Amino acid sequence: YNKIVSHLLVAEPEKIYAMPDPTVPDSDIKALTTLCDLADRELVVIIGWAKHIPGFSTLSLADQMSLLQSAWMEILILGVVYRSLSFEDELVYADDYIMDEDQSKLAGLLDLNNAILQLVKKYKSMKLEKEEFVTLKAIALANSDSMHIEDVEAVQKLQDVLHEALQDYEAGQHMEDPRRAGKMLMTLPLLRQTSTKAVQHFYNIKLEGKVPMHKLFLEMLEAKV
Amino acid sequence: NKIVSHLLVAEPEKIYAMPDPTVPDSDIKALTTLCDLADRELVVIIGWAKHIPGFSTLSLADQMSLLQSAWMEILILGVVYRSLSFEDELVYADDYIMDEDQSKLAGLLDLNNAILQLVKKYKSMKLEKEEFVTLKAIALANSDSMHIEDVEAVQKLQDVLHEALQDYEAGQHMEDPRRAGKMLMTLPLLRQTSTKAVQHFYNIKLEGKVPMHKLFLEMLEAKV
Ligand SMILES: [Ca+2]
Repeated sequence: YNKIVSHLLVAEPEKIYAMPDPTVPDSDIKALTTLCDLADRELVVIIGWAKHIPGFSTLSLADQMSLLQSAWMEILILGVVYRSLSFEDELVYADDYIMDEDQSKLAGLLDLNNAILQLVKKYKSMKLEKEEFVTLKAIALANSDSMHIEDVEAVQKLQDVLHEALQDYEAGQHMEDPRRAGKMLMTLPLLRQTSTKAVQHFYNIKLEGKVPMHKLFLEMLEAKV
Repeated sequence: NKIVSHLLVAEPEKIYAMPDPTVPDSDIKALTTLCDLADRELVVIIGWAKHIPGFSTLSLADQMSLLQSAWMEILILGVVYRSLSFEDELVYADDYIMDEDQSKLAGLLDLNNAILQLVKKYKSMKLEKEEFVTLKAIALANSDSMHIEDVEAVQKLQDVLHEALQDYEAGQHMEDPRRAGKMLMTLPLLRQTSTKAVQHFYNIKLEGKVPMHKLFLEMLEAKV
């Protein structure tokens, strides 16, 4: 058993709830408000969670923030994706907020959510394990490709450390497939693609001004766009 | 490695931007020149894809779906590779090298800085042509199109190309057991910058100031 994987499992945050307003009737704006409020709260949890990634808090505060400002949506989406693995054509944003095709349509998110489901579909083929999820989440952060990084060697060392952990996991638990680690890494492009679509989508919603969004969420949107 | 070899042999001939000397140096000349170049690059890429082992065994539908998804990645990766031995300059073609000031003029600073971000990373790694051509092929196979019919055959093509990279790195780069993975980890940035370029050139289409050829426009519609 790999030490870094094990830490990451222990570091895995607690379940968060969307908690939509029952007094407010089902609309396209309720959904988007609900989702943005949820993302805002996830963010706080991700920022805290990143500190437990071995080597991360040893980076400069500037670099820590640069990686988080680049990778947060990837991490958010990867969480949604993992929660949705044992479901069919449905996205578990939270245990109390599962959206199907009709609900995605209403919310104006069919294109985004279909892309997230593309990601789910691929991980279901591979039978993604929780050990691999958490490690990929950490790699996504370390490999976020921020333009504003100061200590490039320290960030690359963090990438190597987390990459090695994945290689060691797959070498030990998945001998039947010598290329599984690579297969996992090859899902990261789609993760990035759908993160970017989600950021641009939720930024357009900001500009339309119909949906209230909290300070932190708006701050992390500005940074990426 | 047989696959790597097949891909080196398959590498296309160099293509030229050939800007118009009678037309004075403007933001529009540059963009026109680059769109013309891209158009002609595409023809080349479409022909090149046929020489990737397994590719033309796919349905014509799926062949087109991958190409419609990956073409800009392949285009950019070519620019990136040509630019490795340069500093802060993008060799779009041997007769069309753009520096920071030219990028700024053309309205491409953000896009081109992201491409240079890609160059910067492959310079660190001392990217070899063997790796470039394989990654080009992997990018196509791993293009993540919505519209794929024969999923298993596409995955098999990913596996075959991935295996070639893994074998190459296992033989040539034993000093680094994670080089293949490092190479794979460059693909998200390639994807990111592909998408920026697509959205950027689509906006130029909408502005209607720059003439664009039929094929280029067709491949932009598909992605956006
Ligand atoms: Ca050739």
